[PDB]
Amino acid sequence: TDTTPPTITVPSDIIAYRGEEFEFYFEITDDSGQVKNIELSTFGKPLGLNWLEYSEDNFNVPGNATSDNPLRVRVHGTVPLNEPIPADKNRAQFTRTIRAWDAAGNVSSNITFVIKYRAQTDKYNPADPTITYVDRLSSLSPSEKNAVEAAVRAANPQIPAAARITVSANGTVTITYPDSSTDTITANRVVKDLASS
Amino acid sequence: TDTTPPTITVPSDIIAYRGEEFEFYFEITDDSGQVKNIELSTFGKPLGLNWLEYSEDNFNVPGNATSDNPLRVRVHGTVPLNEPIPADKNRAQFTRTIRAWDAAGNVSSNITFVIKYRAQTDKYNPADPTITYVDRLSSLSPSEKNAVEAAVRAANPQIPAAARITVSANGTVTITYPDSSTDTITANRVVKD
Ligand SMILES: CC(=O)N[C@@H]1[C@@H](O[C@@H]2O[C@H](CO)[C@H](O)[C@H](O[C@]3(C(=O)O)C[C@H](O)[C@@H](NC(C)=O)[C@H]([C@H](O)[C@H](O)CO)O3)[C@H]2O)[C@@H](O)[C@@H](CO)O[C@@H]1O
Ligand SMILES: [Ca+2]
Ligand SMILES: [Ca+2]
Ligand SMILES: [Ca+2]
Ligand SMILES: [Ca+2]
Ligand SMILES: [Ca+2]
Ligand SMILES: [Ca+2]
Ligand SMILES: [Ca+2]
Repeated sequence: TDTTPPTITVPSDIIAYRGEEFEFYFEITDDSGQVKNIELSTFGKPLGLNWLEYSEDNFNVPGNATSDNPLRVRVHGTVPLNEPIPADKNRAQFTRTIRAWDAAGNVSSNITFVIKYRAQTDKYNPADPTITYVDRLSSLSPSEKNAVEAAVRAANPQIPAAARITVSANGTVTITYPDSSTDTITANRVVKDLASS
Repeated sequence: TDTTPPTITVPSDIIAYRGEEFEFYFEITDDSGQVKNIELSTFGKPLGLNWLEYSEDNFNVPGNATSDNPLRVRVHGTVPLNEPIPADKNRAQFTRTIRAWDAAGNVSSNITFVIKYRAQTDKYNPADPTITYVDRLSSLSPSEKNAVEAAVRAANPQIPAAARITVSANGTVTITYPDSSTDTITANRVVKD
């Protein structure tokens, strides 16, 4: 008889950014070559993460889980935009457990995986814009602020379109990402006096 | 022998907006059918409007100023972006005079014309944007503010590109024109839950 449960390989460094779709894979094998299903939990208790999803495609099919061709389970979702990040941002993670059944009733013992989530500015590092030349450094005109915003946007296509770029009276740039985290560009790297140049 | 000066028609409503080029026409007629030249002044004194210019095309040509085809003098210019606007609008204007003469040298009296000038928001009146649906009416997200600005811009190609559109936490829209005058679009014309 089959008395050996499936073996699960977990990803070692799962990093998610708030408001951005992410994915990772579990790889599962069984000596029988067949895995019936899995369970994601909090050490046997409810998962408690409704934004976490996975496909049951190819579950409980003969030969779906061999050493040569493991069952690859795609887990995906989006950490909510406003998921709380405490003062110590290392605390921004969820430790959860996974186990799997074979077709003979053997279930593996829960093993852990960790979903770390971070603010969007942790992912994005804005390049300085081409300098906008202005008439008064202490008081930008509406067209100068438009130009600055355009310049910052142009120098940073990798930044999400849903991020909002604002410009202060002295040309200080604020980039506010969809999750409301921010990056700043100081005025001296954004604007210069036109006449002096 | 011609002893009668030309007659001049001026526009009744010359309204210029700060920083934006305006144009208008004088129409001049003489009984001879010919007008030689004109003069713009401040009741005979220097005009004092260096940003105003007019064309001298077809001056002093026979037949350039008949009853049926008057001399049409194109005037244009741009009132300074930072021209101070008096609290009383009846003083937000330049009162000036034009005279003209024919080939015999008959000169008209000084005829008054008035260039009124106004802030850019007196011209612009923002159209309604497509409504943007938001999560919290009292606290818009960055993405929702982007959506709002984009909608206001898309609905208003006639507003200067140089105008800056800002969005507050509650979806109130401020449009700041190049001359720093403003319009406001109330939140309830902008966002919905
Ligand atoms: C509630 C309880 O006592 N559960 C224990 C459980 O303890 C968990 O053990 C994990 C390591 O195996 C972590 O130490 C868990 O702490 C964390 C995590 O999930 O990594 C710390 C994070 O900072 C925190 N995240 C936030 C945003 O605060 C999370 C969070 O509180 C929960 O994961 C959300 O539900 O927790 C720690 O809670 C473990 O020891 C098992 C062993 O059987 O026993 C109980 O279930
Ligand atoms: Ca087995
Ligand atoms: Ca950053
Ligand atoms: Ca005459
Ligand atoms: Ca003619
Ligand atoms: Ca207006
Ligand atoms: Ca008006
Ligand atoms: Ca903008």
